[PDB]
Amino acid sequence: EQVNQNYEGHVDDQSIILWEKEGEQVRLTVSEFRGNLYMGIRYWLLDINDEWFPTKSGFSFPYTLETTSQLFYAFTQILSESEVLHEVQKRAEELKAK
Amino acid sequence: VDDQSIILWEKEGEQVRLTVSEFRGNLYMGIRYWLLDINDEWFPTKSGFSFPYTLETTSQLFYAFTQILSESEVLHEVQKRAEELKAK
Repeated sequence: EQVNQNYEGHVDDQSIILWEKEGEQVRLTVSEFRGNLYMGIRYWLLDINDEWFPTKSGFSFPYTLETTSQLFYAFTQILSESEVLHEVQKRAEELKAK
Repeated sequence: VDDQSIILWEKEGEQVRLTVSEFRGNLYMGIRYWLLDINDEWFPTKSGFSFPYTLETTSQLFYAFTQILSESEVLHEVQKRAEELKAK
């Protein structure tokens, strides 16, 4: 149960693109390290041939029922208070197929 | 004003916070590791990410997060626990 300040020693089990900034790319990542799962953002970087290379840069924290349930709660709460949750969920289901 | 800060995870001297903050009359959402300095002042480390708080960015994140939970086969269980957290 800990926060990681990089991805040294981690192996990805899932990776989903979020977005990019001049060829630094942000992927939502589930990784395994030291017997435990973590969720976070791993950075992929462009080479000069315009291919994406996974790096060891990013951060993560534990991926458990507790942390995932707290994030789902906190994130949907912030969206509700902003009064946009329904539109965000519709757009997210759109993003699925996509 | 529209600021939010909710703790996602913590131990003594460490927290991961989900935040919305107002910068240049514009709103940004982030998930970020915060630490204590030698004076027990909280500071936001570089171990985090921040993005414009917009429909496009939040929807992307909601979709991706929901996919990972589905692949892990725990979406329903998380949904149920999050509902329970609403009460408390």
